[PDB]
Amino acid sequence: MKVILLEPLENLGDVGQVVDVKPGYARNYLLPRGLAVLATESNLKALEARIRAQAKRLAERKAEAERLKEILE
RNA sequence: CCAGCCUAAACCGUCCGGCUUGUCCGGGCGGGGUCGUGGGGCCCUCGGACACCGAAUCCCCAGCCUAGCCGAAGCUGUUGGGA
Ligand SMILES: [Mg+2]
Ligand SMILES: [Mg+2]
Ligand SMILES: [Mg+2]
Ligand SMILES: [Mg+2]
Ligand SMILES: [Mg+2]
Ligand SMILES: [Mg+2]
Ligand SMILES: [Mg+2]
Ligand SMILES: [Mg+2]
Ligand SMILES: [Mg+2]
Ligand SMILES: [Mg+2]
Repeated sequence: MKVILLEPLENLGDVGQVVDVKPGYARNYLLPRGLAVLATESNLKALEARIRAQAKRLAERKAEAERLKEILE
């Protein structure tokens, strides 16, 4: 099973990552310990918006301090 | 004997709660949609309301069921316990 994991995990990967486990690992450890969540299409999508909306949250807090470079220099 | 229909999904509005507040995610209601000459969603351009079609639902009636009622035309002998 593939999960997205909410915490950097040794052999696995870092947070936010989507990785393939053996279900046993997922259903009996990852999932239970809340260290990861099911790669549901219902959640790969809930990652589209976590992804884009902290990317444009700085794909604009840079487009903003760019004027402080237009006239404060 | 005769007859065909409703939906799920995209898509839109909504209300609720979950939260890492996100143009999201999930659940509920509504709309939308229902097909194989493929169909629907969405986006463009066009004539449709007064078009007509129409129930398997509902309303009234007829008819029927559960009691009934009307209904024609004969009398005398005669054997016989009795016609
Ligand atoms: Mg196995
Ligand atoms: Mg969705
Ligand atoms: Mg979506
Ligand atoms: Mg419906
Ligand atoms: Mg949807
Ligand atoms: Mg919606
Ligand atoms: Mg309102
Ligand atoms: Mg409908
Ligand atoms: Mg009108
Ligand atoms: Mg009719």
